[PDB]
Amino acid sequence: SMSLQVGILGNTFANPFMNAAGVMCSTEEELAAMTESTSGSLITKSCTPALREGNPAPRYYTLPLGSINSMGLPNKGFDFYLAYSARHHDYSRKPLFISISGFSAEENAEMCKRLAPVAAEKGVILELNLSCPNVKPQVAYDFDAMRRYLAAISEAYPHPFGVKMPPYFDFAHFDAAAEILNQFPKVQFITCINSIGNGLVIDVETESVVIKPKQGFGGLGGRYVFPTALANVNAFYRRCPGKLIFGCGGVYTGEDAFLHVLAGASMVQVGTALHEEGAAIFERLTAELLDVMAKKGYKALDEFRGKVKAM
Amino acid sequence: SMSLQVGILGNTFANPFMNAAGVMCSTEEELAAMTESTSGSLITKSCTPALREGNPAPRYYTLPLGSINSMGLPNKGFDFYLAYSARHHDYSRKPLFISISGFSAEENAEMCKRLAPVAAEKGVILELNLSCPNVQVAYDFDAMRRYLAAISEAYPHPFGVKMPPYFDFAHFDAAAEILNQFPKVQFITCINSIGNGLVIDVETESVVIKPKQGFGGLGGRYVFPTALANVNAFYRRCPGKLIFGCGGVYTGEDAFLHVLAGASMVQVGTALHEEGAAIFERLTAELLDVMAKKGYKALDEFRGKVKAM
Ligand SMILES: Cc1cc2nc3c(=O)[nH]c(=O)nc-3n(C[C@H](O)[C@H](O)[C@H](O)COP(=O)(O)O)c2cc1C
Ligand SMILES: Cc1cc2nc3c(=O)[nH]c(=O)nc-3n(C[C@H](O)[C@H](O)[C@H](O)COP(=O)(O)O)c2cc1C
Ligand SMILES: O=C(O)c1cc(=O)[nH]c(=O)[nH]1
Ligand SMILES: O=C(O)c1cc(=O)[nH]c(=O)[nH]1
Repeated sequence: SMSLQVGILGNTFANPFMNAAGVMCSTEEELAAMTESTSGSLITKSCTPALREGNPAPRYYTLPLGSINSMGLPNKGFDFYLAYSARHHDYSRKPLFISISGFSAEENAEMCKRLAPVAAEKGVILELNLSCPNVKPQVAYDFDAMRRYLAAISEAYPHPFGVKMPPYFDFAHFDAAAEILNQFPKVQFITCINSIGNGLVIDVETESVVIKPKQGFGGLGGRYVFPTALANVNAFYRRCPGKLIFGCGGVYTGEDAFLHVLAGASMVQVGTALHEEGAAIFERLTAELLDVMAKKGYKALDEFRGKVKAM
Repeated sequence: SMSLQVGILGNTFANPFMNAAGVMCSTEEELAAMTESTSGSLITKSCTPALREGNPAPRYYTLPLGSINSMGLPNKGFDFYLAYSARHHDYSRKPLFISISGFSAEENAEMCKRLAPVAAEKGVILELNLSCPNVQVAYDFDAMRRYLAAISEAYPHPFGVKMPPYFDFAHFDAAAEILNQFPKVQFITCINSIGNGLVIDVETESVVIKPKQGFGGLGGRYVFPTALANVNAFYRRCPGKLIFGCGGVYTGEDAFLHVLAGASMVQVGTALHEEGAAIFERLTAELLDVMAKKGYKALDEFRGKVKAM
């Protein structure tokens, strides 16, 4: 009688889980692995108009409670991911998201013009990255830029799309960002959050930073970011009730996923933990979330989505 | 041969450890325990012109990786901490910092005026809280410039600033550019809690603290990489000032990393709340241990010497 199904965006998802953009989604072999997994969906690596090798290595490092990265958007180029969406993805398995991360509003609109007919025919769904912190400061920490990008994309792209947001840390920013997003009818989902930007890890033995780019500063993922991610999910759930919220950050167990959904998440994305465990993690996360709901008597996610209680 | 001593602000500190403002420093008894502890120094609860009861409880919550709090600046009032600094603190034990967190520039100035006689006579050192997130001036640069100007005109002594965490180099540069205009700012404390996190309990399906719909500042293991980044960012950009590190310290190795990033003093919040003042005995031993394994004899030998990667 229990169900993890999600019915949103004109699609049915078997469960709310998917990878986070950037993790296990850059090559055809990785995307096929995601498609073969039990995840409810998948999303491509954020892509640019041209292929990128990304930053010098080491550019990822495992931390005691998570991860730090300055990948620098290594990706096979937009044409590769468009071809994947248009020709290779098995949509009978699960819906597909494509993440784009052009370096200007014009670069993104040019990609969207070419994505539009493929999205129309095949059903791939756009997620626009406004929060890459490792290349070009983050568009979503500049509200005038943010508004410019959304205007340019909406003019260039006929379909609804979503946005990948950086974490904010005060209600003035939650309100300011929500005010802009609610003014764009095509923004139909908000993904909270990208990594916490520009953390720093130093090794005791070497006395040296652990990644090479940008003097060691890089984005934090994993358990470090979970309370921030929940806060952002719930702040935008409250302020943007006309849009869906996707939760991303710190998900290692079905209990973590349960809390994202209680904060308001429709879909739940998995980044650092998926890098560590591989795509069988989705078998564990569905079983664990179903165990949480069984002990509480819940039969469907809408029985508790967004229903976090106050004291 | 080895020493944890830190010579700054014209004082010799026995070691770099101290409580973080707000932890174990609100009552006469807590201040005494901190003075009796082996800490190199101590700092008072951020105080306000009048007494404050603070937010409705529960307003602190222990987490497995740290803490979330929405205290609400509960404090005995500035007069109490000034009287403590004036008469009751044994300065022969260790130096004393006083934290002030007035709700405007004029409130902070008038407090500083009343504090300046006591600073001069007794040597208490001011830390100006620009980053309280539970009732942040340092997230608005125009306001932070105006606070520092008002303080510098009203206060004839050096002081320091407690900074919120920043998350990109544009904000690091802008904050440093402002701080570097004010020579009376002789130290910068990085960081205050990461603001407006949210924790929910699986069993109750409810937020775990009562104020502000459950949103509050994060401390402890969550914040350590952000704390190190902020310490090092301001160490690089403010070479003419001292950096105090605060954030995620549970062990001597944690303190060692803060010093490599640039910290002169190392403040302890969440771990001290959990462990009590005996933590400073463990922390000095552990840091001396790391130094001994590496042949270091003084903190000046590796403060800020993090290598590239
Ligand atoms: C190695 C790595 C690469 C990433 N690449 C992207 C990316 O291309 N686009 C994006 O929107 N986020 C990217 N992210 C951020 C993740 O999507 C996610 O927002 C963040 O890691 C928090 O989730 P987590 O705690 O499960 O790791 C990347 C994260 C990592 C660790
Ligand atoms: C219960 C509690 C009360 C605090 N009160 C203050 C305060 O009054 N003034 C201040 O500048 N910081 C205050 N802080 C922030 C701490 O000084 C410190 O910046 C933060 O907890 C991060 O350090 P940690 O990871 O070791 O806890 C408080 C933190 C906690 C947990
Ligand atoms: O490619 C990357 O460096 C990257 C992009 C992004 O959006 N987020 C992240 O953490 N890393
Ligand atoms: O009193 C508080 O709520 C408080 C103040 C402050 O500056 N930082 C913090 O975490 N809590």
